Amino acid sequence: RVNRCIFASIVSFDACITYKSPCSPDAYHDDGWFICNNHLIKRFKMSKMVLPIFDEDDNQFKMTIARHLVGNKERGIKRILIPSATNYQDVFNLNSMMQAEQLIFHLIYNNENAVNTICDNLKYTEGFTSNTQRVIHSVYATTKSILDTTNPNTFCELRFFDVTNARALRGGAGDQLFNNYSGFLQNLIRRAVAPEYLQIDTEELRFRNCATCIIDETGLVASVPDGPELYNPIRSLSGYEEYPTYVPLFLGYQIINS
Amino acid sequence: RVNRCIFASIVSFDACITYKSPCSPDAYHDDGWFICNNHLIKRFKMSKMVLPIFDEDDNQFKMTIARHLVGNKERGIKRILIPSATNYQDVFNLNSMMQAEQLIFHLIYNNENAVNTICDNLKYTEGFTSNTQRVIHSVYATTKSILDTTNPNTFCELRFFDVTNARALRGGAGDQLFNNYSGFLQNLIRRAVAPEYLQIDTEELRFRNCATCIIDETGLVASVPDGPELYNPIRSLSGYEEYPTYVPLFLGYQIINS
Amino acid sequence: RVNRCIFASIVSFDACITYKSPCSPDAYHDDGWFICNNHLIKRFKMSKMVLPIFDEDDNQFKMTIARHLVGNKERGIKRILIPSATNYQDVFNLNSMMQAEQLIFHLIYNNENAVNTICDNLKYTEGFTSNTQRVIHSVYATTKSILDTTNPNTFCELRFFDVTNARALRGGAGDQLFNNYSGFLQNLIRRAVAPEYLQIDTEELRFRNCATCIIDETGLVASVPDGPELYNPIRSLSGYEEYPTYVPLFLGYQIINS
Amino acid sequence: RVNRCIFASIVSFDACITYKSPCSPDAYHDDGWFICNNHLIKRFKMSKMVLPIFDEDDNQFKMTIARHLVGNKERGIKRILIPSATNYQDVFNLNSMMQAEQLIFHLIYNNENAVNTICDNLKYTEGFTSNTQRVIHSVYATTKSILDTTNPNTFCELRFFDVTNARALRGGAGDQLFNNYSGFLQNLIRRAVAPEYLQIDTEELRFRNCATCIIDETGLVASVPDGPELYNPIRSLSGYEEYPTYVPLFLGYQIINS
Amino acid sequence: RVNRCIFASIVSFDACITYKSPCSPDAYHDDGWFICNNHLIKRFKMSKMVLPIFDEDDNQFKMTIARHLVGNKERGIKRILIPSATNYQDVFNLNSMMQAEQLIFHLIYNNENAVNTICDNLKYTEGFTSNTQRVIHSVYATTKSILDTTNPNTFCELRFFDVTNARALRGGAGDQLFNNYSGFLQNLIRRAVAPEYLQIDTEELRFRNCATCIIDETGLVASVPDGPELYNPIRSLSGYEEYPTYVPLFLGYQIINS
Repeated sequence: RVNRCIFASIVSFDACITYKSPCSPDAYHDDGWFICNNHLIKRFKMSKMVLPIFDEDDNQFKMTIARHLVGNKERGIKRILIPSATNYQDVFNLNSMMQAEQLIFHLIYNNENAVNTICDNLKYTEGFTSNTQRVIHSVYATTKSILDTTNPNTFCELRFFDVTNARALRGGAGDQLFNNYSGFLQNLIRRAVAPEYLQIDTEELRFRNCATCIIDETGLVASVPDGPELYNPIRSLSGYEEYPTYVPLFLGYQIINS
Repeated sequence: RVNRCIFASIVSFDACITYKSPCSPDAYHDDGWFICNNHLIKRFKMSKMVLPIFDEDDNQFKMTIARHLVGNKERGIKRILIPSATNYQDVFNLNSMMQAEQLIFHLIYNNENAVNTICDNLKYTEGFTSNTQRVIHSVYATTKSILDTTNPNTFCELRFFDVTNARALRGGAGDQLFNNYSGFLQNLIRRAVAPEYLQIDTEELRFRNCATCIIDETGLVASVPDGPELYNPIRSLSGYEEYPTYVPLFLGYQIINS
Repeated sequence: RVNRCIFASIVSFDACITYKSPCSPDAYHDDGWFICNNHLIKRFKMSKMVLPIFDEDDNQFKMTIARHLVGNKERGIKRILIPSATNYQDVFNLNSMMQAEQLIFHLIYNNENAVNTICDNLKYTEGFTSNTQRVIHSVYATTKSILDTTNPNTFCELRFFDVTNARALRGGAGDQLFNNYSGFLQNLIRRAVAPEYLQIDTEELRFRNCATCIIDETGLVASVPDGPELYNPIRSLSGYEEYPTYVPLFLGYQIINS
Repeated sequence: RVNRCIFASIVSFDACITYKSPCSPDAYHDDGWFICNNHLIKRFKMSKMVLPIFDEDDNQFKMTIARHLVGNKERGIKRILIPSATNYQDVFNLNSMMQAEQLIFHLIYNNENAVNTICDNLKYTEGFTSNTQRVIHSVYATTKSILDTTNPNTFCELRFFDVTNARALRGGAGDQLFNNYSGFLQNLIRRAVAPEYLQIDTEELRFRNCATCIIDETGLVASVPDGPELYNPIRSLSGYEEYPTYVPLFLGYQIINS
Repeated sequence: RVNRCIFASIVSFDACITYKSPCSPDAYHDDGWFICNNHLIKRFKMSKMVLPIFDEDDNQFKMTIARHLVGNKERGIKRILIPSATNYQDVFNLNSMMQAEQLIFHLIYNNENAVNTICDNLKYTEGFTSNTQRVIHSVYATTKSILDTTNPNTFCELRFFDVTNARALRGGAGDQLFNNYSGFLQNLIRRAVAPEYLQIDTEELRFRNCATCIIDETGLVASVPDGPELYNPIRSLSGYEEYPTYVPLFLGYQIINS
């Protein structure tokens, strides 16, 4: 009944130009993703999927996994999925966006300087105190409400992104750089990439033979390790089921108790 | 329709003992106070009042002020209204409370050690994973939702608690120690004590001749400066209106623009 | 059933021009004030209030207190409430009034010379002996009846207006100059300003933190001590009671026995 | 029938967000102004007026003059009307605008670097070749069509902005800095400010006693010379005509032949 | 319903020649001007206008301003608007007028000698006592009725005509010579020229950049200071409002209270 997408609070507060709310109905669902599928697709090269685990509990245990939207022709920065705070200005092309969305992106990426600049140059516009202050108050408040509930400050599950001493707390440089992203970014990454190795109680399940995406200082980038880029039809004998060839986001390791 | 009191999320998660929701209907109102009047009275020696300002705008400008619940007989720590983080263990008598309320109080007062202790000794109880984890998750989540929206990190009004260079940003030790309280504590204090000097645009209004409460390292304490304690009937020629003799919370200075 | 206001006996004894009796119904009540609220407001910057004392007797003990009708913009002589006998000609603008009211004011202020002048120049008018003598007889008689019952000659309670040796009979210059006013003036002042310190039996109650009005040689003037003038809306979140911001008359000290 | 406003070709080429065409019907008229009144008001503090000249020819000779939209309270950069190329980033707040409008403004101000940046970072967006290239082609083509017809390269009237050797070609620093603006800026300025001294054939007409606006390195700014700012009601005995108190744009000198 | 123009009482009391009443209907209105617009135009080079003030009160505050009827070709005495008592014989060409109008002009200009001459040489005519005495009585009585209600003897607003110590009572020679005109002349001048600087309460409004007319010993003359004479079409792209180029009477300074 209430939208839970951080990009759902997008309004063009220019007082004469309109905006849109193209979020899919899945935004209202408390699936864990604080972003609707439509914005998850149009901004990141990412789509949502559910993943079933028919473990010994015989329960309908469902986790969340992601989907590439990048094929093979595009190389380099075009293959990125979630950029880090260092190099997202160029990839996101912030100037194309509306100020509500630049503010949301900077809050996601913790750019206090950018927020300060947008705030102290936005006051120069006319009609600011009439409704611009109230609307920016509303958008900033709801964005912080979405952001703080995902804050990585441990609550009151153990995830790793590299295979280094799997039966331990040791992690690679990917894990330590991933800890540097904000709460919303960390939550989105955690819900997006599923671990190719899962530890339930004391047993192990391997969903993917070998990792699909990679984590670098540039961020979550869909650059397949040690090989040519995986085929992706992108898209939008008949008796056998289709078995769609969509490439998922498989990376890391997980320790699960109880 | 939705409760906005931090003490409204009080549940006795002992699985057999009950709890209460004695919040007054004013909790649902978005008055600014993130606490219902009933808990504001039963925990702090504080009650709510509205205050009108018939300024040049001729608008129905209403601010929030507070009320003592302490008379004259009680002295010392009994006269405190909002203790600081240093000395609230003794005044609040935390052990009398339920664990939901100790957790709420420690979150209000930023006692990470106390939260860690309650979390790692609460897991020892039986039936924890069944519903205790879920209920503590709910209470902690709603408490952090209430707390973060009041966080003193400036948004995207200038309040002082001492008379030192009124036409400047200079403030006394009271202001600098008041900055040390958490977001909820700062918001409650700001909504509670009204400034005896108000600056609207470029003119000044003095509501109270001289300050009633005081701010010390012990906290907000209703110790009247340089004199015997103010009379307070506590309580719960007929033609003339009653003019109730309730003693309010008047302290500080305010700068208001537009 | 009988009016007890000194200004209720106002008649324009010009034999062709009319008069008014705008006294509120509280004039008939034997509240102690020998003046109706309407004249108390239109002549002095004063309004009536009752004040409750929920002392150890648990009785409905009500005293009388007053209210300013002056804001902040008016300064100097405009801020006076009850002028002394020295400087009331200018503030009251006696010439604007009718002769009944000048006579009443001079009787209140013990101006025997002014009464002599008005009496020996009023006889010059025509039709004097017909009814003017009888009507001036009636008004003077009722005015003296009101005045003598308030005469400060001790009857057959100890009030002070300065804080000098509170546990003694010592008083400041304000008390000794206040003794110089006539009986009606002293009674009106005593019923108007309530003591910020009250002594009941052997215990003390402080209603006001610090004094609001002041007593000078000019009289009772609403000049707040050592600070800018108190805000007063003058006039003539909704769930919480209004708590009107009317500024009262608090000054002095009282000793009460039994 | 065809729009002649440079700001009329404003389209939000984000492929899902809309735009507006709020130009007044005067845009279609070939009045000389290459901007509609609505954009002339919303972007510059400028409004349009016609000015009659009942000279010896007895013809209905009409010229174009402008109107301030700034009062007295706003000072400094807020008083500017047409900024120069040096300091228009801050006053116009380019980031608030859509890319069509930033491109139009940079083309008006001859910011080749800004155009290069917007062009080589706009290609990064998706769906660019589909319609974004065509729409940016259309907008850039029509903007250059509007700009080139106003190019200050003399065609195949003599205007000055300072009083220095009026009967000569000598001009102040204002004229030489005004020559530095682009064709559209020069045309807008020339149509906006009317010369307080006009020379028709061999005779002189003085419309304004003394100049209203000023020309500085900052640009056309409505800072009245040597005095407090002129009163301007802004806005949006009855028998006499209103004589509106709108403040016009009067500055300079003109030499007119035939 | 009753004419309030001093020139409306013009009758040719030659008993056989007629007269005219060409006053416009605005004469009946109590606008403050004691002269109809038709005579204000035909005698002085002056026309009426109203001027709006959209101050903070948001009220429809209208003052009175005047209009030149002189262009640029006429120089010297032809440019005068209201001559002083020293040099009005030549400019007004009194001999052209009828005796009613010479008498009115001398009464306006306080020429007791001229009135004495016209009275003691008018009695020489035949038929004087029949109706000439009665008609001259009527005209002189109504002229004095118009004149005395404008007498500069302060009633039971502070106007200056020079900029010398604006925040004070200091005034130039123009003010002291303007005090020398009669009541009707002073009232006409005050209603005619509007102050280029107005002080309302404690704030300042500048309607005109710099003064249009001037005050000299010769009188109110429309000689623009330090420059060539202002263009005036005299008289009696279509989408934009006309903005008439009529030159007003702006001079002086005003202090207004309440």
